[PDB]
Formats: sequence, structure tokens, C-alpha cells
Amino acid sequence: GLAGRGVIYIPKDCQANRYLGTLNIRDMISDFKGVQYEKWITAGLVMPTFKIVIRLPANAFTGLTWVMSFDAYNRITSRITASADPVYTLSVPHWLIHHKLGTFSCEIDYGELCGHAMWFKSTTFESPRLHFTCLTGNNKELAADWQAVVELYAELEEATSFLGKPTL
Amino acid sequence: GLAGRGVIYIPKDCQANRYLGTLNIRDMISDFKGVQYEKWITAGLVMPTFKIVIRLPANAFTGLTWVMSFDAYNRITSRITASADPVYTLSVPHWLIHHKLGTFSCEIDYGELCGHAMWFKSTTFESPRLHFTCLTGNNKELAADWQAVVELYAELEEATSFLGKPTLVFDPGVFNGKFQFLTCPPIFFDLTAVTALRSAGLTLGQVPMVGTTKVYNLNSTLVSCVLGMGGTVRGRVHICAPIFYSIVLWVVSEWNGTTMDWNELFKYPGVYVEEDGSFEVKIRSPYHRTPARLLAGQSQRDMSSLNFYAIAGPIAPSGETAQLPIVVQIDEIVRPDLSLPSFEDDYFVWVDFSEFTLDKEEIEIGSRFFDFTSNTCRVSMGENPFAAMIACHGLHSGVLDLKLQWSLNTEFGKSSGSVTITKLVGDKAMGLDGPSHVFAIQKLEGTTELLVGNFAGANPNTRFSLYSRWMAIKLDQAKSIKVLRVLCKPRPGFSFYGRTSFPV
Amino acid sequence: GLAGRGVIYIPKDCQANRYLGTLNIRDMISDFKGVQYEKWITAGLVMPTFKIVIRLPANAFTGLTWVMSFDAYNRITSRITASADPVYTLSVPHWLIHHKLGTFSCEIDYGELCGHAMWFKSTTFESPRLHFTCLTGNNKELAADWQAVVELYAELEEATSFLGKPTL
Amino acid sequence: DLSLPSFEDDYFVWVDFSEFTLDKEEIEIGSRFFDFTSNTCRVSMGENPFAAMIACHGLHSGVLDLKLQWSLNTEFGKSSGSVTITKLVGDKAMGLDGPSHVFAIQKLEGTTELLVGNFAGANPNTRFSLYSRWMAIKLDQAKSIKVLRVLCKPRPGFSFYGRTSFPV
Repeated sequence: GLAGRGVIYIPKDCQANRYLGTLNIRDMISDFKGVQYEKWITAGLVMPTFKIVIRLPANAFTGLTWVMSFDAYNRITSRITASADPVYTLSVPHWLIHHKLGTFSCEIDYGELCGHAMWFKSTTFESPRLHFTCLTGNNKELAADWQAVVELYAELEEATSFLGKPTL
Repeated sequence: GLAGRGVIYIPKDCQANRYLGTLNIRDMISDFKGVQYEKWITAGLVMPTFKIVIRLPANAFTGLTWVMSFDAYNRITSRITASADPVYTLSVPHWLIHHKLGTFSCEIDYGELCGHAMWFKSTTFESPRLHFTCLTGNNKELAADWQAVVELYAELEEATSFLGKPTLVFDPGVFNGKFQFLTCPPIFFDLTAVTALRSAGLTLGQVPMVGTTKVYNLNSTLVSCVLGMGGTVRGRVHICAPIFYSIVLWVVSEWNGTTMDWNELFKYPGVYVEEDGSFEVKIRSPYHRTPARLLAGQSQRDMSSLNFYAIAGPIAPSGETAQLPIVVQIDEIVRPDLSLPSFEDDYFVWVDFSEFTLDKEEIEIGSRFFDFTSNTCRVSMGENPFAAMIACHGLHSGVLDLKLQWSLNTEFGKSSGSVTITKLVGDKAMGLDGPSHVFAIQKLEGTTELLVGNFAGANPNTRFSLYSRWMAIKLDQAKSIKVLRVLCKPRPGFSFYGRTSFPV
Repeated sequence: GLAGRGVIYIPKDCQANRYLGTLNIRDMISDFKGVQYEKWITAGLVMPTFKIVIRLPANAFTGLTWVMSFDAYNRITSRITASADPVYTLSVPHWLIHHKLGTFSCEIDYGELCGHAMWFKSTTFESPRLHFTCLTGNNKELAADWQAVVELYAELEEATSFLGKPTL
Repeated sequence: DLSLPSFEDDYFVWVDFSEFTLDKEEIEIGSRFFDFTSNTCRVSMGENPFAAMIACHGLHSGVLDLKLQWSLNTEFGKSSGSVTITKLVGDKAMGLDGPSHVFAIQKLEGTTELLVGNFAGANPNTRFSLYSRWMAIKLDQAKSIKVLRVLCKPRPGFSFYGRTSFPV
């Protein structure tokens, strides 16, 4: 079920390399609060499989392409907040979001992409983030500012181990 | 049949921690004297299985709970004859005696709990004792002084061997997760409080203390063999108060502090406790495990704890004033999530010698593994689980492989002399010559084996004189050595007999 | 699962007819808030079957007997708050709680005992209450003030109809 | 069509210590694989794929076999002292004594194992404090050493969790 949510704001002129914002995965779940959030408090530890959904009006007339970057260990945040160079945004697990395709979806096995289970009361190592940046800009500015909605879907259950399976 | 007997005297006001007395097991049998005592004289050696019975008028109106402590090696006696702290009395094999249950009985397989056979004519190592202490006191004094009777039942037969079967065999990679004789000191709840919290730390490798005194014991020693643990704590709770006292507890695990929100508290996976019974609580932690021991400046509450929340009561009729005591026993970690063992099958530090004041130095080892002292140089002893295991058993026996390492204090080019390992059978005065070994100082290292044992089969954790192999380290140019380090690695089958404790 | 909770405060001298307090059933669920509370928001309407549990140290030496009164329509509250006559407290569905028996439990089929489904956002008719009163007092005062815990257990699911089945 | 692997299953350089200013030097390692710094000597860190892999994952865990090599700065005949490897469980203050090891300086080389991990199971690529085994290198005649080289060779099964990146 829907576990958490958040909002990204798009400027009417979204240019290449623009930083759009960062959502904090754990805050999305706790601010929502949340049938899943409440299951989480009881579990203590969770190793979710998330479905991330970005709701987004499909449009073939802009040329806009964005990048969602999964930064579980907070490694690029510092260097992208004025301007998001693609070298940073593509250096962690990431997904291309094409405006022509509209609403976007992907799966994040937190066990693989992250590796440690989430503790309900506080961040253990660093706080897992989703960054949204613009990879290719619009051909001309749009009519007005707008927003996209980011949603986390998950069925949280208690984690049996602290560590996931090793990526490498 | 009845083999021996004795009497414990209870004061009308039996307060928590009162020492009630010590019975000497061999004196109980010899003073009685005794169809069994007379069978014993003929056997010479006995390895009894005792049934101990404490006769005791059952009463549900006192709240009294006592502890019988089996101290076969006389390790806690000195520390409890004034007032008997629970950390001492629970650090050796022991049994809770609840007043509500009346007459009490248990079995002592002297082969396991003790390990050596009893000699009819005299004590061999130390004299085996039973200590009686009060764990939780009476709610109000009783009408008068009284007594309880202690009885030993056994069918003594001649012992075939000197040594029992070993309680424990050394292995770094083996701590199951099951415990015996792990009892927490009593936790108390005031009745002047509508709710309350009492924490019990789950950092079980920590060595317990009484003031400045460290009380080494087998359980904490075992836990220290691991880096940390997760899983479910299975145990029993005893409510040690009169029938007219009552309480309801929420028992749950929390990490680093406690929540202040009653609603969050009840979203955790805990259990309710209304009465004597067993419980299972999941160890709660961001890492699913809590560390076995603490670092410098860390507190036990910083980690995973077992929390006892009084959510209704305790209540009692007026005008009672006593607190309501809870005694917790931890039986095992079920469905365990263990860390790596803290030690591998490797060497570890036994002792460093340094700061030599004389060129001629001779360190006698003999057949013992023990703490050194010197007037002529600086001794630095190692602290590790193996040394603790030596301290927490009455007897031990095995073989240690030694590695000697040393660095020079003078210039290498000027160096002369040797680290010599004298190996004898007997003693320095009349011994036979074994695999003695001269390491020229320039080798800078050497190896040897050490037999920890003797003709009888095992060593007590004291000084003793029993014919065996004998070892010594002889320095002739000691001032040329900056440090002599001795590492050891127990050969498989290093054995320990009779679990006990060791206050320092 | 645990759906809501509350606390009743008991005086060292708990005399016959003392009002001990009132818990508001919907507030118990919303203040807890609550895996069940969150399920409720999505359902909109719920017709629960509650298990009520009163946690309570068993004691044979007091003579204390309490009454839990289910007042779904708030008809006796006004008249019992200074002192509770048993005629009021026993005039609505109710249960005797004997101190000798310790922790107490019962089932409330909200469909029968109440009749209308609960709306997540606000009280529809009147706000359903549990009253706790002392029916027979202690033989002598106890050592100190204490408390009992009241817990609501339920698996809330969406209600199909507004009305229950008629009691009569 | 691949070339040979660039590295074989062999040791590689972790760190060189040189230019010691004090005779007493103590390098704390603990349970981490990381970049050293010193005010009292020159640290030269190795750059290789293993170190990059450490940097490009959120967590890692494994065992490193170490080879220590050193050459003398003073005349061999005048040499004294040792490279000592302190091995503890815990920390310098309250730890237990493991397979600590005294290499007379004339040995000119020594070997040891290093656990990279802790009770929780894995290390982040930052400073952290989690109970584990603890290692240190202790020089007493450090000015007599021209270079102390530390090579490592990961034991099979050295594991990395959660791919990420590392800007410097």
C-alpha cells in the first residue's frame, strides 16, 4: 500500500542540470504516518521492496528528461544542490524519466540497492535520499510552474537480518 | 538414604541480603556419622549424586525468597558472611527457594557441579560449602526466630576415577546461546508509584560488580566469546511477594533509552506478566544484535535492554510498605542471531615482561597457568576469555602451545646471551631433564609446549604442590631485552571442571 | 490488534459509588493512532467487534468490585460524574469487574450494543463512552493510589451499511 | 575479448609510512580499512581497485591478510626495538587481549590478519563506533625506519553492500 509521499516542484523553465529537490525516504513514510509507518514501528527493522511512482502529466512537446537518483548513503547531495551535473546524478543507481512517457514507475529492492535494514526511530548510518534533477531541458519554457508527485508503495514486514545480500 | 544434616537459623526480621549461614557438606556427613559416612571411609573416594532437601514451613504471607549457593571451591564465602550481595550468591551454581512453595529439593551431580571426588579423611583442594542467603526479604517481620533443616540424601559408592566429566571444553567458536544459572539480581517496584520502569541491561558479556570488586563468572565469560547477539530472550519471571501483593507488567525490549510516549510503547512487541511464569522477548536493535561488551564511556542503557514497565500496580492492603520484588532468570537466546566469535582459533597474550632491572632473571612457571609477580621486573598480564575460564572453574587441565617474542633494548650488534626454556620433570632440585631449549637472543623468538596439569590430572586455581612437568624461563642478559612477550594457544581438549566464580 | 488505550486512576480509599472516570472510545483509538486508526481513515465507516481488556492486578484481599458501563449514546454521563448511583451505572449495558479475578475481558459487538457505524472524522450522533465506577468499596483503604489500563482490540474493516441489526 | 585481469590474486599496497619525526609512533587501525593521516609522519596511501570498491559501496565486510615490510634508516648493527602489532577485542581502554605480536625490528617483516567489520556485520565508509576487534601498529624506534609498508590481500568472500559513488 501507499507508504509515503512527497512533492517535487518544476519551474516553468526547467533547464539542463537544474536541481529540483531531494526527498528523504524515511521522512516521506513518517510524515505520511501511514498504515505502513505504524506497521514499521512494531517491526522495528524493515528491508522493504519499494515501488516508486512519479506522477507526472505526459507531454510530447517539451523534450524534458529528468533523473531520479537513489542516494542511500548521502554521497552526492552536497555537490548537487546549486547545480546538478550529470556526472554526479548518474554515479549512483538512477532512472531516466522521459516526459513523453508520463507517469513513471520502478522497483527498488532496498536489500540490494542499499544493504542495511531501516530502523523505525532513527537513521542508522546515513539518511536515504531520492534526488530529482533535470538531465535534458525543455525546448522552450512552459506556460507556468507545476509539480510532480512522488509515491512510495510497499508492504513493510519485519526484517529478519540487519544486512542484505552483498551486491559485490 | 539420609547421609548428613544441618540447621540454618532464620531471624524474625529476615531482610533482603541477610547472610543466614554456611553448611560444610563434608562436615554434615561426618558429624552425622552416618551409615553413609561409614560406607565412605571404606570407599575412600566418592563422587555422589546428592539430593538436597530443605525443610521449611510453607507460607504465602511473607514474600521471603532465599538462595542456596553451591560453592564447591570456597570462592564467595569470604565476601558474603557479613551481608550477602546477590551478585556473589548468584555467581556460582544456585537455587531459588520460595517460601510459598515450602519444602525444597534439588539434585547435585557432584561429578558435574564439582568435578573431583571426595576423600574421606580430609579436604583435597578446598572444602565444599552450601551458603544460605536471603534474596528478597519479608514484607514485615515474623512473630519469632525460627529454623530450617538441610538434609543430604545419597547412596555413596566407591569412585572409579579422581576426575569427573568436564563441564566445559575450550573452543573459541562455540557459545551456543543456552545458559545455566543465569539469574539477575532482584528488581524492585515501589507501591507509592502509579507506574514505573526498571531496566535490565542485555550487554551480558559485561563483568558484574559489587563496589570496586569485579565478580568474574562463567556466563559473562561465555557471552564475551562472541562480538554480539540478537534473537529472542527466553526466561522466567518470579514475583517474590505475599499473596496480597500483586502487579501487572509490560515487558519489552528497547534500544538506547526509552520512549516517553505510552502509545508508542504499546506498539512494540512485548508481553504481559501478571504472575510467576516464563516469557519470550525479542531483542530490539537497529542492528538486530546488541554488542557483547561495552567500550569506554558507554553505558549498558545505550544498547538493547529488557524493560519492565509496571502498568497496573503494584497494589497491597494498607499498611504494607515493602517493595514488590521481581526476580528474572534468563534461560537462553532462542533463534539466535550471533556475531562473529570475538576470538579465532589462534594465540592470545598470556604475559609481557618488561623493564628488567637485573641481567639474571628467572621466571618459574612449573605446570601452572596463572598471574605472575616480580620484584625485579614489570609484569603485564593479559585479559581474555581463556584466562577468565581458568578463573571461573575449580579445576582445569590441558596443553598450551607457547610463542615467545622479544625485542632488543641494546644495539643488535652488541647483543649476547639467550632466552632459555628449562623443561624438567619434578622440580628444580631433583628433576629429570626434558626438552629444555636455548634460544640465542638474536633469534628474537621461540616456541615451546607447556603441560598445565599434573599426576593427579588437573590444576586448582591456587598454588599447589603436585609432581608434574616443570617449566622456567631463564634470562642471562635481561637488561638487553625491551620486552619479552608470551603468547599461548590451547590445544584441543583443554578442560575445565566445576563452574564457579572469582571475585577480585 | 491493539486499537486504542486509556487509563483509569484508582484512589487508595476507593469507596462504594466513586466515579473513577470516563474513556471516550473514539478518542482512545485516535490518540493511539494506531495501525487500526489509520485503517479506519481509509474505510471511513467501521462497525467493529471490540475486545475490551482491563489490566488490573488480581487481589483477593480488598473486596473491590467495579462496573464498566457502555454508554454509546451518552445518556448517563452527566448524572454520574460527582457520584455514581448503581441505578445509573447498571441501566446501560455493563460488566462487573471483580478484583479477585484480576485482568478482565469482554466482547462488544458494536453492531448490537450500539447500532450505528463509526465515522472516522467526527461523531455522528453522540460520542460513545466507557464509564468506570466502583460498585462495592474496599474493606479498608489500600497502601497507595494506583491505576488500571484499558485496552481496545479490534480488526477494523470497512462497514458495508450504516445501520446494525436491530436489538429489538 | 578481454585482456588479462589487471591484478592477480595477490597482495597490493594499502599504505606506506615514512619520514618519522618521533621515535614513539602509534598508528590506530581498529576494525577499519581507510585513509590514514599523521602529524608526526608521512602517509602515502595506495590507489587500487579494492580501495575504490571500498569507496563505492555503502557498507563492506571481510578479512584482510596483512604483510608488513620495512627497511632501516640507521646502521643495522645499531638497531633496536620493534614493530609491534597490538590486537584487542574492544578498545584500548577496556579491551581483551588477542594475538598481539612483537616483531623485533631486525626481522624486517611481519604478517597479521585484520578483521574489517564489527558485531553488527559491516562497516560504513565513514568513522563509526561499533564494538569489534581492534588493531594498532606501535613503533618504539620509528626514526630508525626508512619506510614501513603495509600490503593487504582480501580473503575470499570480502563483501560489498549497496553500490554508490564517492566524490573527492
